Amino acid sequence: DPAIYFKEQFLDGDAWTNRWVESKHKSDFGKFVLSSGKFYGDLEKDKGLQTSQDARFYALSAKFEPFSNKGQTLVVQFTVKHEQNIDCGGGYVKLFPSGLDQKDMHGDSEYNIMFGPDICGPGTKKVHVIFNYKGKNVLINKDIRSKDDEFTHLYTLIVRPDNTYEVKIDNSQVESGSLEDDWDFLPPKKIKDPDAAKPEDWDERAKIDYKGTWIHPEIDNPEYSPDANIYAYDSFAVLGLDLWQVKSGTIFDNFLITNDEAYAEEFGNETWGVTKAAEKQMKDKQDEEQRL
Ligand SMILES: [Ca+2]
Repeated sequence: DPAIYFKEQFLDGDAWTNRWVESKHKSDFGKFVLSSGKFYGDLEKDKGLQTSQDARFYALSAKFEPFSNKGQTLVVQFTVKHEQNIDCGGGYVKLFPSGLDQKDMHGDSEYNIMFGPDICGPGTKKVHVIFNYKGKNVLINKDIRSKDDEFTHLYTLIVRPDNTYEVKIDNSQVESGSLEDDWDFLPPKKIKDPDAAKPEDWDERAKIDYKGTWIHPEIDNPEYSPDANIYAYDSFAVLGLDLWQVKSGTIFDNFLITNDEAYAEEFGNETWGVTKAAEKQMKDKQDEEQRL
């Protein structure tokens, strides 16, 4: 059976304000509002948290039973919908450890993992996969492209006990690999020898012998060691929405934190998969109704 650590779909009207907590680190944070937007799959179902104010920082968070991903898979899933035609704005989530003051959440609050799309002009159009490791928030070496249109898109991060990850957009893989490879967590395995130097007596000839070419010998880095527990965090307790938007209107929906890939895939088919086709159809009616 799959452990559902967190599931949020905003289905019981206003009762979401009991689960979600507004930060007070700043006086002028933006308002989140329950909304399904101007076009949708289903009026009631596709209701989520919409950013309501232009040029504002955002800070809302939801807590759940503290758990650890030690020895098991972690899956973070949600849908983002940039209904506004977004110029610049984050669409990512943050997973925090235990002992976060929800009422004090800001950009510098120490998180475990940040995952999701970030857009700022044509220049920045990427999915962030950031792990907190030994005091450093390390960004993925892989350039993953985020979605920029007005429709709902599903973002999924899978993290496994064997230090492997996967990123899915719309239930299809876009990036894959191992944590050690696609981030710079560890020091390089093979440094150059700090005890060696040329040979001004080195002979670069093969005249008609003593040969080779001077390649500075590499040794094992004494301060390198494998870390099998990179994937592992001692506690996740809070999912935070900590963002900056210029043009507001982004709807977040269908959050899932789980330990099961199959369930996350199935839940995605059951949520984004149900939305996308009725959503596209409604926009097409509004757009042809705008022209003709
Ligand atoms: Ca919903």
